[PDB]
Amino acid sequence: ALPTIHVVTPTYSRPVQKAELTRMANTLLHVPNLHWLVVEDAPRRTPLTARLLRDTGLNYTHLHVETPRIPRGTMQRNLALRWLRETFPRNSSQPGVVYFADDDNTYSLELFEEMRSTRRVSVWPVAFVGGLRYEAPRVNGAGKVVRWKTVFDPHRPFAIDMAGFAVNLRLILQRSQAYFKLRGVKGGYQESSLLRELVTLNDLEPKAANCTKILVWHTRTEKPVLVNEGKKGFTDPSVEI
Amino acid sequence: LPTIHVVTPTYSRPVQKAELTRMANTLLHVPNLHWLVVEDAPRRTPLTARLLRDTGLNYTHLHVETPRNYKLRIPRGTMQRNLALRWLRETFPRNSSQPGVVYFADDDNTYSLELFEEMRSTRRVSVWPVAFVGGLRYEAPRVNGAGKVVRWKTVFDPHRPFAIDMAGFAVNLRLILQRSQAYFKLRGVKGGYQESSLLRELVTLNDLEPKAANCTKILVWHTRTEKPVLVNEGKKGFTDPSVEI
Ligand SMILES: O=c1ccn([C@@H]2O[C@H](COP(=O)(O)OP(=O)(O)O)[C@@H](O)[C@H]2O)c(=O)[nH]1
Ligand SMILES: O=c1ccn([C@@H]2O[C@H](COP(=O)(O)OP(=O)(O)O)[C@@H](O)[C@H]2O)c(=O)[nH]1
Ligand SMILES: [Mn+2]
Ligand SMILES: [Mn+2]
Repeated sequence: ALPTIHVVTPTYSRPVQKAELTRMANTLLHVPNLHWLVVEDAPRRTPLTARLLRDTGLNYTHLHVETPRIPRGTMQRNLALRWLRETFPRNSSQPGVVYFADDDNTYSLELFEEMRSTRRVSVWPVAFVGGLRYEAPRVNGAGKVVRWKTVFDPHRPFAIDMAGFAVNLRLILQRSQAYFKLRGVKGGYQESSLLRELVTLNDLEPKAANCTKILVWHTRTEKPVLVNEGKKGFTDPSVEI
Repeated sequence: LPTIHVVTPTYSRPVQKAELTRMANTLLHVPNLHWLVVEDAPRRTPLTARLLRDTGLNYTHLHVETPRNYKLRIPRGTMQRNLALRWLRETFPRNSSQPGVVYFADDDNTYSLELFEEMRSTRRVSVWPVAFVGGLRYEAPRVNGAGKVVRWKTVFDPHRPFAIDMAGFAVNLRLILQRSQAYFKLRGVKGGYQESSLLRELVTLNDLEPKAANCTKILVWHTRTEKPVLVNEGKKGFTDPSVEI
């Protein structure tokens, strides 16, 4: 009966990739009824990702689509959306929640417990976004979302980061043609390009104690210095990192 | 199943809670693990106190402040790791005869679950490859056909006593208790020699135990977290300072 959380994670090949997927998987391993939809930004599925997913024992679906200034991960998230629509019928009976989780963010276990009951669309505060310690939806005493507490373009339809919301799968299946915009995308308007088609502000479900707590962090990982590898390479290229 | 005492120095800064959260999420999977968190602060912070309590992990919350003066050549977390070493020696009798292993795990590295099982059986000192250190994709101990470490595959000072990162070795607890005077060198330390300063007083190259498929696999990564941009907070602040992040 517990709704399935479909975690959509775009990823790509770069030094820290395996490390990111490892600590993310270590977090996800704690979450019951979780389906990890990993979409690689590559011409084909890589063995590094295939083996890592296989070895976790997690329930996953491994897809891939290569990106030919559109937001990072867009075509990959869109592929996941189309995959969901091709896999689950509009008015199916298998309850689900969809969450777009980038591979470098930090997620608390409480975050998933909060989003699991999503009826339409849920929202919550996200740390380290918009040049602030955290952005958060503005909720009134009645528990309704009435605005957004941000500095960067506070009046966007939905001034919230990708990691700050989840959508009941039913809405995704019903609005079969709703995808993230990649063409005319404005600064920080991609989230709105999708949400605007799915739900209205007043129907949002505020989580994290009426959006007063931070349960997810927009952490970024520093690029490793590989200067000592030289032009010829020092370490064994066949050793996976 | 020997207890793994994970020594983790930590300090207050924006990404701290997130770092401890994703590290805790990994550690929660490891059985018989004792998390020795040592805060670089004058007193135990409520943030860390609450987080540790809520994880459900077996832990000991300690603290020692690295003199402000010292932060203005002393490696980060040095006094904190030494505090843990002293705590272990004051808690476990020299001849404790109690199975245990000590591992110094910084709060920003990435750790695989397999890593802990590799180090759990350590009899003296075990070593393994570590990604993203020494300006390389990874540094790895070099082993001979006899199964002994005979050197180190590194570009930076590969001929030092122990050319290895803090995340690349673990020490048998009994050895720590036996060599009661062995601590990390506080200051003066030539860059990249801190690990050797301790290890040289604990073991010889020949007594090292190579792990991670005879040092051919990467099970731990020296990842670093970017500093969050808080420019929009302004001088007087924008967000509520009471909200814990
Ligand atoms: O060429 C690229 C760059 C990023 N990504 C992924 O898309 C998301 C975008 O995040 P990243 O650039 O961290 O985003 P930022 O934190 O810069 O907003 C992450 O899951 C990445 O792994 C991708 O698929 N292809
Ligand atoms: O004033 C400080 C700076 C760092 N640390 C901790 O000591 C270790 C040192 O790591 P950090 O500088 O990342 O080390 P680096 O990756 O630079 O080697 C980490 O566990 C930190 O949380 C600390 O206790 N106090
Ligand atoms: Mn990111
Ligand atoms: Mn570090």
